[PDB]
Amino acid sequence: SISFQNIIEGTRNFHKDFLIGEGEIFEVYRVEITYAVKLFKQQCKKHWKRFLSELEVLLLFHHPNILELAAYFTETEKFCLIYPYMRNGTLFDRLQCVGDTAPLPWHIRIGILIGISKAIHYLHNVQPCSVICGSISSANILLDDQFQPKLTDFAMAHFRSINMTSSSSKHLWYMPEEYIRQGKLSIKTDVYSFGIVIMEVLTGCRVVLDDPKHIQLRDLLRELMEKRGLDSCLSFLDKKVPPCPRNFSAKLFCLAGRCAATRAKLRPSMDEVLNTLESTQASLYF
Amino acid sequence: ISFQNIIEGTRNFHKDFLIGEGEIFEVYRVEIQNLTYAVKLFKQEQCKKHWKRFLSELEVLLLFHHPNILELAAYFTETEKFCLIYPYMRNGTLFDRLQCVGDTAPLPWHIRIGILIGISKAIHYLHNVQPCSVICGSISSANILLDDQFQPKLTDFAMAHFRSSCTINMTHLWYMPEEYIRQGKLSIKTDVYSFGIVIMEVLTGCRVVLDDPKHIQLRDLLRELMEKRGLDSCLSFLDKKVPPCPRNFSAKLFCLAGRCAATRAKLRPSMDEVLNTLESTQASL
Ligand SMILES: [Hg+2]
Ligand SMILES: [Hg+2]
Ligand SMILES: [Hg+2]
Repeated sequence: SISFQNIIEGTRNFHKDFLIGEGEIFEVYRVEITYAVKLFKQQCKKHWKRFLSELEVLLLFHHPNILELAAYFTETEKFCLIYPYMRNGTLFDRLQCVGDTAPLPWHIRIGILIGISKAIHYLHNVQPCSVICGSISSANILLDDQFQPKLTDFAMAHFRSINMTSSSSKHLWYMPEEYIRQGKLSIKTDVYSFGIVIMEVLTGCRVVLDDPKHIQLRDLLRELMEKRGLDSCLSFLDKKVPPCPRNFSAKLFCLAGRCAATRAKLRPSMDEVLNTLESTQASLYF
Repeated sequence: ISFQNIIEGTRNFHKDFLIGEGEIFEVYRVEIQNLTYAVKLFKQEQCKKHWKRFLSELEVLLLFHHPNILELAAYFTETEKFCLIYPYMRNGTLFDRLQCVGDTAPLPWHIRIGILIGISKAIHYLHNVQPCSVICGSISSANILLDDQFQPKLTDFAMAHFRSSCTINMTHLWYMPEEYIRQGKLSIKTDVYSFGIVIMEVLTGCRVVLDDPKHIQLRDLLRELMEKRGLDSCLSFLDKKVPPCPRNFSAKLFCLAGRCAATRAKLRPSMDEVLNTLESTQASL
């Protein structure tokens, strides 16, 4: 519980110095009472629909693996959303090791890979009408001081039971083919985007590889186990951390490939993604 | 508040506590902590359509406040049951008051125009909110509640839309203009058309559809009176349940209700112009 005047001077009148980042339709600030506030960036036709979907899901749906909405402010012709600040920051920031931080151990990886997996199952089976997260990525997964994950960016979340202009630019590299070439946003578009972030925690590489040709990490691993070999995928395992059992590594490449499939019918559901993902956690420690 | 209070004060949502059943919700009466409230429950029972309307209620009630809009005091998401609770307005809905359902004292004119002004103030507020203009799309004499001091409160924003000149896939429409019915077009001027119906419904005290065998509508009847025999005949349909109002008063409201319910949307006046007319005609009373 806070007031607007606490934020007005707290964010130093939205000072450019007190900014954590500017995303698609927001520009996140840092506030202390510490919090992170998302200020509505003002074509309201589509930007406003997103701000709604964000506040819709957070108020109506709660889960320990979802960044909990603290409060909302609609005052002084300004809309904004306040959030509890995450100490570990973005997943993408920690497994890429920005700021020369410590790499993520394998047990935390499979830990926050299950945590996010548990939430996306919760959302796919909400009672009124199932909701599709849509914009899931290693950039929208935050980690607290205990390194436990939190979802973000429910702006392109849709309820289910179809327009490419409505897309999120940064989330392009996670979208399936039926979403791009056919516009069909399915229930299985989250398991697709989740199979890619499994690849990102197995191989500490970026979403799109920095090679001169600028090829996708999905397509690279898509061709290794398709032609060369399943163990050839293991050549790209993140070397910044000590090794892990070959059965733990194999089961995750086996799963990520089935999740990040072009054809939608052959793509699994989050429950069995979570079943195979918790059993893999035992293969690590044994 | 607490959802445990609601489930008790409604007796597991028993039939004896519902005040009315809307198309997509269920309204119940709940009294907790020496105060009474009106809970409105999602008609759980397709999925996608009814759910979107649910969000329309919650969005505009949390983002936009005005003295002439029924506040949302709490909302609950637990036990898969999604309900909205409202401060119970003890003077019922405008419709029930114009019809004197419980043999209530019929509304005097000064209250009748106070209500018209209050609702026009709220609709003006919504049409000019900063992020995107919101249009109500569900104005009715049954969606206008009256507090203890007979001050109008606007409800039922389930059909509301955010506009930057719009469209609605069409898949009991007595207040909607001919472009919404025939062409699906819905706009800011759609509210003023429905607001004109209310002015007609306030002046006459009649129902929107007259309870006769042929079921002729109100505006269609008043149209005939004003086109054929002019404004002098419209004044014969003033509400006889209350003493006569000044002719200058009643004459300006009929002309106003005529423009507000103009058949073609291009001509209908902006809600700002209406509030100006409603204020200057209260002085004439
Ligand atoms: Hg692979
Ligand atoms: Hg008339
Ligand atoms: Hg007149």
